[PDB]
Amino acid sequence: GFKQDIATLRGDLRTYAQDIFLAFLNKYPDERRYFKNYVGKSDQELKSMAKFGDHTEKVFNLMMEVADRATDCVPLASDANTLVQMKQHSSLTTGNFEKLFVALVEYMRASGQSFDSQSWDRFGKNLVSALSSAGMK
Amino acid sequence: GFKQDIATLRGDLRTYAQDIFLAFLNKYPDERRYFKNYVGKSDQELKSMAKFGDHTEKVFNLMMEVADRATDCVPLASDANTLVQMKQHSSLTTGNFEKLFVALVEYMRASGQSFDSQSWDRFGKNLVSALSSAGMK
Ligand code: HEM
Ligand code: HEM
Repeated sequence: GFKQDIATLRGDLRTYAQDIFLAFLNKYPDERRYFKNYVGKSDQELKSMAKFGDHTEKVFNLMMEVADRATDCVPLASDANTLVQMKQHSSLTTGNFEKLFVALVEYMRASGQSFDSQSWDRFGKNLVSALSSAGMK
Repeated sequence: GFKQDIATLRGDLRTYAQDIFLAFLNKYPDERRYFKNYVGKSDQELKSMAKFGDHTEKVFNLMMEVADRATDCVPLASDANTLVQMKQHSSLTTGNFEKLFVALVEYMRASGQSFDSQSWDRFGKNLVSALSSAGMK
């Protein structure tokens, strides 16, 4: 279930984080504009750039902490507030987060593995609700 | 405290994992015999290897999960059993684990960050006890 999926992802967090983040950019290529240093770089080039593996791992670490603090896939409002208030997220809207979760769920469904994809979709939906409540447009 | 420290480490895991693992190898250089291609290299050479940082991160990803699943610094027996049964750990004894935790605690005490080093000492001793209860020599 969802708690085991947090353990699966955490066990190899850097690999999964890079794979899901690239699935997100490759499904929604216009999102790459937010990461000016990733423009024009192949997947293997990105994995040679310190900030790429460090960015993706730190993003997914925080995602897993939010996921683990949730109850029945409902995240804490304080965690949504952290995400809205980050200076790096100041220009984003909830649709940017929707796209990330659509890509994450698609990745899990296409994976060899028994992720609880439905729970990740519901977690993403509940997180988007919380982001909106916390002020994200 | 210990639970916070798990979050601190996870928030910069590749850096901390490498630094702690290097502290272990430098304190106990003959432990390199269990690994491949580490001898004859300085810290910066190790960090630039293809597999070194990734290995440390997989180790620390799992270590942090074992810490997080613990209650009062007591690991789950099932986590000890997994560590004993891993083929990669087939030749180890509990003394190898004790040395890793001695180096980890020394690193935390010497760091500028406010770790609960005594709880990590206790966790390591409890992990050694659980590894022995699970059959490691
Ligand atoms: C639940 C979802 C998300 C989480 C947990 C998250 C978390 C983070 C974290 C922890 C950082 C800082 C990493 C560091 O210390 O280097 C960061 C930076 C950033 N985030 Fe997010 N993020 C999320 C979603 C998004 C989305 C959907 C976008 C845009 C489409 C985005 C755009 C950015 C940008 C542009 C940065 C700064 C990149 C840089 O400094 O190079 N984030 N995010
Ligand atoms: C709680 C402490 C430890 C944890 C959490 C841990 C975890 C791991 C993990 C996750 C792997 C890799 C599994 C894989 O992806 O293939 C691994 C491999 C390995 N571990 Fe440990 N380990 C610990 C302690 C130790 C100690 C103390 C030693 C020896 C001094 C050691 C020796 C090895 C070796 C030799 C490998 C195989 C490396 C390779 O072939 O690339 N481990 N460990």
